[PDB]
Amino acid sequence: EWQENKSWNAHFTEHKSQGVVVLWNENKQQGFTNNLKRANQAFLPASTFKIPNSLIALDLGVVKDEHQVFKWDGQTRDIATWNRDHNLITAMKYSVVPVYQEFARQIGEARMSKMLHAFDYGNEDISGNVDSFWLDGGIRISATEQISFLRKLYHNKLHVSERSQRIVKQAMLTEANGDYIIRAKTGYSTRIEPKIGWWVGWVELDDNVWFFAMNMDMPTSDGLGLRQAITKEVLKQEKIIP
Ligand SMILES: CS(=O)(=O)Nc1ccc(-c2cccc(C(=O)O)c2)cc1
Repeated sequence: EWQENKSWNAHFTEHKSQGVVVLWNENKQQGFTNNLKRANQAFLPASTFKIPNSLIALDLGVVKDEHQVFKWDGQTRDIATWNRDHNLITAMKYSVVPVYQEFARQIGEARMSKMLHAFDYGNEDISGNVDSFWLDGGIRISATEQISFLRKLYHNKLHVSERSQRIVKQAMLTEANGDYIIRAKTGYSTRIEPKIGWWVGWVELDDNVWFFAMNMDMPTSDGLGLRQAITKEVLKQEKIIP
């Protein structure tokens, strides 16, 4: 069921980094990773939490649809793309934390906790501040656990409406061409050691789906582009994308 392929480590070491890629072949129900241990180590989800957060916000009516505009609060932040109005699509695209912090406040601790348990999401522990627990609270999730959650979302099996799941998968759209579609979400965890980057999602092919979840050491923001680059090198090596 699970196979370890340490040859992928070359893709990390060549960039003087360390991390894990986890792949799941949906048709064959087989998983692949370069590091079985790290594949099952639990990290802060950081902005990958915008997937479950979006689902919950939509299903509870906190977010009406993917067109609703969340006005900039007028507080100048250091990420320029955050200092503007957003909808669900652009808020996902630019990882607009303050928009999702307000979602969490409106969801509230009780419903957030109840929903993460229904999702079987990570350690399901929202201890910490309701508007930041996915950044510096007690919640943790592994790369293999990200896959399990994403597979439920792909199949509309999470305990929210089909509509909520379709909208979030639309908002997860990252890349599409004649060969594949990638739906995914990046993450960047800095408040609790070790600092890491995430990229989780899936690759849709004509006749199969490959789920993926990777995290990697991220001592500075200079390496953030390696999250996608390393994942794609693994995908290319396994002949999943040209
Ligand atoms: C480059 S910089 O401007 O020096 N600092 C900086 C840049 C980007 C981010 C960020 C925030 C949320 C999510 C993500 C993500 O990639 O998923 C990235 C944080 C700090």
